[PDB]
Amino acid sequence: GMQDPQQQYHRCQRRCQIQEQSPERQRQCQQRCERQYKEQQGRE
Repeated sequence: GMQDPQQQYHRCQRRCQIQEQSPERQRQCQQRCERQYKEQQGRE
């Protein structure tokens, strides 16, 4: 249900690499992973 953190990290990047074709998408995925990553684990 909760799923492990390492799965979450791959999720933000997966979308990021697939849509990396467009520059704007890179910004949205980087922002999504940046915020999502912190939510996954604020520490480090």
